Amino acid sequence: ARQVTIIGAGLAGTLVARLLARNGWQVNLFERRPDPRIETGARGRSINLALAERGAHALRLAGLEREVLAEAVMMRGRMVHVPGTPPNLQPYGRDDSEVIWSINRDRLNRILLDGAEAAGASIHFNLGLDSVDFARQRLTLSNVSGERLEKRFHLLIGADGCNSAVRQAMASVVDLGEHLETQPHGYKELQITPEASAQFNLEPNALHIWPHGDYMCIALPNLDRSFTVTLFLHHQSPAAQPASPSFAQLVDGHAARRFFQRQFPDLSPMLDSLEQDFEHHPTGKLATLRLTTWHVGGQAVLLGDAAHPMVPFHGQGMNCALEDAVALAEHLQSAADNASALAAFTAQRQPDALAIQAMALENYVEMSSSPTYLLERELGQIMAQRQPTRFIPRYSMVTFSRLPYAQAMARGQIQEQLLKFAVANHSDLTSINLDAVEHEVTRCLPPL
Ligand SMILES: Cc1cc2nc3c(=O)[nH]c(=O)nc-3n(C[C@H](O)[C@H](O)[C@H](O)COP(=O)(O)OP(=O)(O)OC[C@H]3O[C@@H](n4cnc5c(N)ncnc54)[C@H](O)[C@@H]3O)c2cc1C
Ligand SMILES: Cc1cc2oc(=O)n(CCC(=O)O)c2cc1Cl
Ligand SMILES: [Cl-]
Repeated sequence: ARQVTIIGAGLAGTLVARLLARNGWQVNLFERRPDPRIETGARGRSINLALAERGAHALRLAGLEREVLAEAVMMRGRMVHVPGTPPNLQPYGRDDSEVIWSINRDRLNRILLDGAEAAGASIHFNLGLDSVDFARQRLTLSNVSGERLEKRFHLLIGADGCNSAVRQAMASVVDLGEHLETQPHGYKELQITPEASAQFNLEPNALHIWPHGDYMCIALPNLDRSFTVTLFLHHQSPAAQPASPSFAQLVDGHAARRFFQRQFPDLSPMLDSLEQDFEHHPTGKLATLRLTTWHVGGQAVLLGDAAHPMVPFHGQGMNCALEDAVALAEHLQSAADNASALAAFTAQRQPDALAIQAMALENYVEMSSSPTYLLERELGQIMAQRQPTRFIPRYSMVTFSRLPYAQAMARGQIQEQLLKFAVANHSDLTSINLDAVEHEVTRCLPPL
């Protein structure tokens, strides 16, 4: 049996552990944190994520989708909250088969850990990777106290997240060609209780947005009707706009309350613990990191956030990481050798990771925001009705299909240009030649 060591019992690492172990690989998975399945007297994490077709299909192949979906809340569409305007649901898809799912992060991780162990993987917690000696095929791990443990390895999978220690170790033997693009927004997680969401009639089966241009809030529902709210706001005010809101200006919880009361007046009343959440929850960092190299020969490979940190504005990081896990297990299982598998995995996935990194950055303006937009949207709707196998909105290709991300981006660009051009020099739809637009659709977009 082929042997593998995986660092990081997160989402990608645990899924690839199950896929490899059920294929008979001898799998050892090392995780820095304690086992979340061991109940303690500490409060659980209320962090949630959007699960879409890419992630769901990966779980489906693993035999875990039904268990995960049992505690997921359907989000049928986007509920936009702008003061004055009553909220009205904007469906994401054609019917309830085209929805996204809000799931608790910790619950997803527990289901994945049980799945990896059921398939035969051995999981070792409270062990953080510190260093790798590639030439001697050994690695060093340690607990929080620095007590060290050395292990021999044969194949190393870095599934250890955006600040990957495997990635840092690879940088000692290969030039990874790393390009970091910092994101100016930080984020803060806040809570809406079940009592508060019910009192204010907040729709449970939707993804909620409070757009505000350079900043915004989103809220994803939980099974118990609580919601996890995330504020996206610049860490610092840029030199050009010193008066612009930023985390730097919010010196404490009371300042955060005044800011919410002024900028998000319909949201502030639902945030009962705003002051405490603001002071006790750390402000998170966002970034895009692009690597030219994801592997060291046949010895080590990165996947998920370890390989391609992205901004979260499309809710695709976990979805992409699970898709990566399926691809890596498929390549490893059937390749001539590990070196061939890692090179083929990297060549296949890199263009797709670049595409979702670009589309995630673009989705910020789509969420945080015109008569031109409405006309383009209406025209796009007619084209989708006339040609459902050719004109598929980019959001649907990314979220409800398994089309390679690079193809979703390429077709999305064709559609965006087609609409932009067709609406240019037009006041309304009545002056637009729909057949000429449809001719462009049949000419430029092959049926899927
Ligand atoms: C604000 C925000 C919202 C998001 N919302 C969504 C969403 O709605 N939908 C979506 O698809 N994605 C979302 N994402 C992205 C998603 O959280 C990540 O893309 C995803 O968790 C990556 O999975 P992963 O397994 O690669 O890494 P992780 O899930 O981060 O797992 C890495 C694991 O490695 C462990 N580890 C780290 N360092 C070491 C070490 N040295 N040794 C051993 N173990 C180590 C960690 O403890 C962890 O268990 C969001 C991200 C952010 C920041
Ligand atoms: C954390 C997060 C998760 C998400 O899941 C998604 O599908 N989106 C896009 C929603 C839309 O454009 O309406 C999304 C955005 C964020 Cl910031
Ligand atoms: Cl994301």
